[PDB]
Amino acid sequence: YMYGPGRHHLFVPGPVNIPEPVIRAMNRNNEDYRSPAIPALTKTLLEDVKKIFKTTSGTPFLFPTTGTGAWESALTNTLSPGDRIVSFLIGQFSLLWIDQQKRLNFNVDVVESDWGQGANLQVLASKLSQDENHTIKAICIVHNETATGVTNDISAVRTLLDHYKHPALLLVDGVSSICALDFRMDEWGVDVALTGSQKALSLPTGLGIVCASPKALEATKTSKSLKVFFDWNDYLKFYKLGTYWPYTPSIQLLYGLRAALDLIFEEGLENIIARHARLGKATRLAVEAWGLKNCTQKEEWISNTVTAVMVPPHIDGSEIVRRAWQRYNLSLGLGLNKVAGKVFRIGHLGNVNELQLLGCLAGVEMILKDVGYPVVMGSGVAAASTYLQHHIPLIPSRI
Amino acid sequence: YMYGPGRHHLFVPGPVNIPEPVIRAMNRNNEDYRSPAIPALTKTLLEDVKKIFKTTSGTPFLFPTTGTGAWESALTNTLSPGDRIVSFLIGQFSLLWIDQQKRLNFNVDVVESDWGQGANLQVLASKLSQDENHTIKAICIVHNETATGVTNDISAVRTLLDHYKHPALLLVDGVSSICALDFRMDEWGVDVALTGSQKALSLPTGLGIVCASPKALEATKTSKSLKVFFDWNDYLKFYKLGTYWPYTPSIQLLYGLRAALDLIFEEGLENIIARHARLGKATRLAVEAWGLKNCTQKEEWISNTVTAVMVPPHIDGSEIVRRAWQRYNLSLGLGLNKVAGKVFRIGHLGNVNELQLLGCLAGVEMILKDVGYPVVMGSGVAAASTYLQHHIPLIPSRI
Amino acid sequence: YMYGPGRHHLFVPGPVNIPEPVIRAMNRNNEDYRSPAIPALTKTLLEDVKKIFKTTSGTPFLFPTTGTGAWESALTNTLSPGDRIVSFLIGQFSLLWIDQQKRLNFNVDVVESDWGQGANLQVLASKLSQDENHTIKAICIVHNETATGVTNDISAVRTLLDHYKHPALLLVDGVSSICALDFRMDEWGVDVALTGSQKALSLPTGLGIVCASPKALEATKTSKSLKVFFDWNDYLKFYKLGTYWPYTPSIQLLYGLRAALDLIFEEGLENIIARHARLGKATRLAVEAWGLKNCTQKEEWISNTVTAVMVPPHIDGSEIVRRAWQRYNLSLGLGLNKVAGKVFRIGHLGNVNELQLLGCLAGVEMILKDVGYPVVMGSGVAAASTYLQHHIPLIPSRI
Amino acid sequence: YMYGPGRHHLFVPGPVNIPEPVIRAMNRNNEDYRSPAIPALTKTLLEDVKKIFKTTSGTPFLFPTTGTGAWESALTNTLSPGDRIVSFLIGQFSLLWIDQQKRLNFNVDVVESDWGQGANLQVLASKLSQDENHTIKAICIVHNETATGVTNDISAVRTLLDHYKHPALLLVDGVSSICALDFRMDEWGVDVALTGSQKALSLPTGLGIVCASPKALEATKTSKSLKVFFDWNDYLKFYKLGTYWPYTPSIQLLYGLRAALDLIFEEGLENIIARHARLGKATRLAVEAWGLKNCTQKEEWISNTVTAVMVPPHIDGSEIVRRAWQRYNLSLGLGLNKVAGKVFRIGHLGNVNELQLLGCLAGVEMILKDVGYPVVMGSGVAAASTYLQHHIPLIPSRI
Ligand SMILES: Cc1ncc(COP(=O)(O)O)c(C=O)c1O
Ligand SMILES: Cc1ncc(COP(=O)(O)O)c(C=O)c1O
Ligand SMILES: Cc1ncc(COP(=O)(O)O)c(C=O)c1O
Ligand SMILES: Cc1ncc(COP(=O)(O)O)c(C=O)c1O
Repeated sequence: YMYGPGRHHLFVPGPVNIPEPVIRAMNRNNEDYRSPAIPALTKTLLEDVKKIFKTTSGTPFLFPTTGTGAWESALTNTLSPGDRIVSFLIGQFSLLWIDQQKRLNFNVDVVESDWGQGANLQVLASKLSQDENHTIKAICIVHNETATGVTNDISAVRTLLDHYKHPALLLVDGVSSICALDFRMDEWGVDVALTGSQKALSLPTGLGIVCASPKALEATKTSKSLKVFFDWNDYLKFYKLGTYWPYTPSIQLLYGLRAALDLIFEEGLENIIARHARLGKATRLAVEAWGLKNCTQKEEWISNTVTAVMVPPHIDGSEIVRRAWQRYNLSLGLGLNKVAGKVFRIGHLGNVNELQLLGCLAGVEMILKDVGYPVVMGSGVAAASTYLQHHIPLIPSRI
Repeated sequence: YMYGPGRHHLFVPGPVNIPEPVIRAMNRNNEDYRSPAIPALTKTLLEDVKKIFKTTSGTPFLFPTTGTGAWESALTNTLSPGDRIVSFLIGQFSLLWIDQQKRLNFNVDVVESDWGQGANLQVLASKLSQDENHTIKAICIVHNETATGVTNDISAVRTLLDHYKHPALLLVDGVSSICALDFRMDEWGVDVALTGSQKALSLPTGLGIVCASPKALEATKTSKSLKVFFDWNDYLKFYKLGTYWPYTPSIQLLYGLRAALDLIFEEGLENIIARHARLGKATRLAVEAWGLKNCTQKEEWISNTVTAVMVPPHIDGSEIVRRAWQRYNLSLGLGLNKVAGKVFRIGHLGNVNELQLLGCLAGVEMILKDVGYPVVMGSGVAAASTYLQHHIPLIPSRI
Repeated sequence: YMYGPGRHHLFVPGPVNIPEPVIRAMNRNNEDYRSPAIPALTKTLLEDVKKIFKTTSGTPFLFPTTGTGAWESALTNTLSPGDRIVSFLIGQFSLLWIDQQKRLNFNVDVVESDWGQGANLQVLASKLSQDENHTIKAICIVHNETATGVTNDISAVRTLLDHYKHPALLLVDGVSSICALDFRMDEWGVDVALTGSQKALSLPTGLGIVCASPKALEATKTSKSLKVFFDWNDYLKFYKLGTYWPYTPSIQLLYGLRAALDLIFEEGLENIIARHARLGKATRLAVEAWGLKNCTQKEEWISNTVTAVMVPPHIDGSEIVRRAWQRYNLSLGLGLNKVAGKVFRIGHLGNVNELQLLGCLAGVEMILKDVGYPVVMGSGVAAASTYLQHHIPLIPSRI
Repeated sequence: YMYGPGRHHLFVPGPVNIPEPVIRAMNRNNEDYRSPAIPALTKTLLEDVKKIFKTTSGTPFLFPTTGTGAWESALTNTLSPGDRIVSFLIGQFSLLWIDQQKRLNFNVDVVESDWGQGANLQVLASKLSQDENHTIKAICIVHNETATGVTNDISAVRTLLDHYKHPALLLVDGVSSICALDFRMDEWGVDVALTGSQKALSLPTGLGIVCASPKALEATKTSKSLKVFFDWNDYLKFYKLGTYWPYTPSIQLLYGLRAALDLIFEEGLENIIARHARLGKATRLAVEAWGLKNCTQKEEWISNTVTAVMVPPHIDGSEIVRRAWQRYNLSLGLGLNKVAGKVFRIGHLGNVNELQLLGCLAGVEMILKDVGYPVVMGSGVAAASTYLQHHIPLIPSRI
């Protein structure tokens, strides 16, 4: 281990902090997954998970995998090799999903934007209006691009598909959005939505949570992609049998998810969404007070789960990250690929409160001084805390 | 929860009991997987994992998946669709691997044996001697068939491949054997060996541990199967970069594996193998004293990780399992598919000692009476404990 | 630290096995004991603790101490130096309490019996009959002598006090009885009852739980023993203030006690008492099958929380304890003081089930063979199992 | 129980934050305290505890008690009723110790100062000069008064005792100093030093750690105070027997203390003292920037483990504590007794780092605005950060 004094400040956008009640719930020996207790628990998880996607008709699947594995399940259950997909390259994780799509032998129409911009829906509109024969089988879009702090407008994608009477499936990566930003599966007509357990759900890595619409389930009948581990049909077979698991799940993660959902419902999903909004706004006010720039190029794309901070050209963003780890016991997110060295990222998602964030922001001011950037000490902390003092609600449990 | 008094007796062959030191090691918040601590830890895990496979030249991969996902990785990295495989159907898990092989569009030559028998190597010999053009690309064989308690002789498979000068790859499922039975990857010339974390390693579910020979790595160059999540090449890319992880791992499971390996090395792999042998022998002596039958039909196939007990035709093995759970707080393994109702299974693998086993065996005697089978109370416990009293070693830490 | 394979079998009569939900509850950071949460939790603990003493009139105190500290609190709050007490020396822990009584300058009338016998009540009657001037201020009696497996009849003590119309206080050590044997504080007119957390409550050491009748509280007014840390009046002061704690408690033990009481009420106290009666009878049956002798000399004094086993002259009881630790990963109780080397102890209390005990008993058979006693293997297990197969109830949570 | 989002900010001066490796170490079932493992562990604890007291001659005792119980042990082992003691009343905890001294029938010479001042050493000198017949048997002095943030100079007390050639014993409460401020038991000639586990050691409540000089041990021979639970002689008896425990310890706290001492030695005691000096100075700088006043009246008495902050007349200090709990998920210390409503306390001790403190300080700024104090947001954070950016050392484990 590389011990440092006090509690480590985890401000990467995934993995995130795990609440103590959830750590306690996972503190347990293994159990027999074919015992009656594990199906009974699973049944309550499947029902409650629908609530965080805001679906009544969707079917969830709890894969023992990561977000990348959930991606793969969404594609191989609904599509066949050679099928045409439209996807939006706006940063590193949208890029990696497109890399996966190409490697699974789909025909990807790539719509590129500069990093810090959102998906180009004008190009989408143009592609849909020209696609009279309905060759585009799916739209694959990242809701929140974790590399750049850009949130896309999923409802506008649905507006366009309906406008053109176009039957393409809508597959949405909500890995860094679900349970932090608003997500409305049924209202937006999302056919496959996915998230990972180590993001806003505030768990260890290891669940890739997939939720499919009736339309996506219908599509599996014609899907000629190959799948076994990620095949929805095996799960559906075991759902009907009442045992739920075609192979072994993580007992610990199932009890942990139970506790995580209980905390989410106790705080209240809409209160969680408002909490992320306050923390994102607070962070963006601090970045402006420092004189630095948000990577996000227009206010319509702001992300309340991550802020990608751009640094002047003589400052190395990856040196900020290194100094945070070595001196301040603080984990910040690296700039990736195209924005390597030009940004660092402040994650603000999952189970984190305002004083935690303010401690991070104060550390960043010291790091900036350490690398020779002339910040006025306290100016960002003061901008965040002046805003937060107006809006922090009282904790209802304490009256 | 379905609470019962005292400690639950977990005697299914996976998941198994987790030692307390490993539970403690996993009792932790998330950490940044791109921090320097996680690569440094990973490097020591990859080195030590080679020791439990007994390989010096093999390359390990720590997938966040289950044993079924490790299966899929072994096939899709080394083979192409349409390739001819020989595999051995001797029970439920060998059957499920063949189901997977067929579903990934390989041409499977299935060699069937009755449940309770081992792989038919005479048929193998015949297929190899006829295969002058080397159309068989791989042999896929389960080392220990968890459904029936049958262990196959992997060295004999290698003897035959070399005898016929035959270049087929050797893929071995050691899910219920590695770190309990002897496994000699390099001496046996295994090209892909795999295990799961929830078996003898004594962890939660969630790691599918794959170890590949240089020959298997060479084969990825010609593999035209599709893979992304399970693609070895992405791991190898990140191994060379020194960060190791192409996507997020489970932080908790990495520290837990560190603690599990430390305990394995402290007890000593050969002492662990001898401990499983004592417990299996003890169990088989008890079954004979009860007047029941081992499913395993010949002594050459006995399994020191699981004993499948056959019950007379008027006794329902699944009623034994149910009664264990409802009255004795004891988890026993169900008969599966073909042996449903005709067997129940006593798992004896992972971190379990002799008094734990004897408590299970005494419970089974009471259950047998409960269902009207005329056991002589104490006869199986006495047969096991008479044998064990000769062979239990002193605990070295206590002198 | 001195690792052995598998789970350690803890069969000493204190500390006992901690249920896993209680381990989870205690898995937490410190909290501010002056914050509103700790008084609110404490109030519920005080109410529910009364139910395990079976009192409605009594006042409980949760001292951060051990059983010996609860002893000391019991004495110094109700008595003055020079006060005459009657106490019963029947074993090591009744002896230690008398040693403490003498060192606190009380005038102790010691009624002695051989180890393996109960309190001599005909001597008590004679003392009460002769004490016309009520110089006897208290009877101090151990309910269950953990060193010998002897349980005294507290109801019979009250009968004698009432028969002679004698006002003495009745102080009762129930450290190894309460929440395992029946205990009726009000029905028996017990004035001070005490237990410790690491016994049948199944917690860590660290709470000395004292419960006082209104008569005992009146006695504090005239008690001139010196006390501060153990003074009930400081607790009562803070009870009235609403904050409950005159100095810092263990946060972890308070939450642990909440969880332990919840498990007790879920199983049901009467069911817990029944479960201890099964375990005790099964152990005594095994001892009889082995041809060994119970230390306890009459049936009326049998203890359902501990069995002290007498060994023949060529056997050293300490060697049995040593062998259990070194070979079998089993903890058994030593013979103490007068019975050192002549006995060993099997503890059967707190959260333990029948298959755990049977594993212990099977292990003891092997140890007896090791040290040269001609036991018939299986004979004690068979006697215990025959009995238990008729009496173990179904687990109500599992239907 | 009263859940709030994110991690709770624990800034009371006891209980303090527990490091995660210590939480993990304590996450364990009970064990037999008479088994060979617990004496072997205890011996290492006794040796290493001496290093935190900076003694080679002293004998430590690990009582299962709180700080108040360590007080009581200190007094009753070295003094007799009627013995004259000199003690210094400067705050709530020095007052409680005097209250205990009087209730144990000692003749207490009370030297009083205003809250916010240190011990009046010129009065002590005058007392020592006048005590020709050495009737003063001991000086009892709190090293750090946790109620006011005042640290006394123990070296100056020893200087006066030696100047007047006076033999009195020197008993020192270091409950909120040891392992945070410097403490030199032998160099200062301290005869009894005591601390509690839930302070800078960063454990749960439940150990009262007492360390006695050879002179204090000689004093037990003539001490006629009554004691059993707290009697050092019973410990010394069991030290010589090799088993160390006269009654049952907390297993979890022993392993927890092992892990806590390991963390202390890894960071380095001198580095821990430096870290507390940084935290204290940063807090006092923030207080000065806010325009508030330190309760401590002279620089020589400043405390690096707690800062008591005085608020203006229109502000109720208790309202600040309440608001911190209800809105900000922050625990701060109440003003006690004489300074109730006039002060609040910021605890800065044990395992806490600079970004944790800065989060607290930023939160206090918001609370001051809430309750109507015209703070300049960022002003205290900026003062603390400017100072800390020059002094935080690099974490040696991370290079
Ligand atoms: C939006 C998004 N999708 C997918 C991924 C990949 O998820 P994982 O690392 O769990 O495979 C990430 C990275 O965490 C992400 O941020
Ligand atoms: C030999 C064998 N291989 C593979 C599997 C499948 O493993 P998992 O359930 O982790 O997917 C099992 C079942 O546990 C097994 O026993
Ligand atoms: C009946 C009885 N009373 C008192 C004690 C002393 O308890 P402790 O070891 O908690 O101080 C014991 C020992 O556990 C005991 O068995
Ligand atoms: C200096 C000092 N001494 C003694 C005590 C009493 O300690 P406890 O609450 O552990 O009994 C305290 C309070 O924590 C204290 O601060």
